[PDB]
Amino acid sequence: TYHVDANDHDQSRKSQQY
Repeated sequence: TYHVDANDHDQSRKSQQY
């Protein structure tokens, strides 16, 4: 399963996908 980390990189670490 591929997650897309576009805005989550420095403020938080929890990848997801709508």
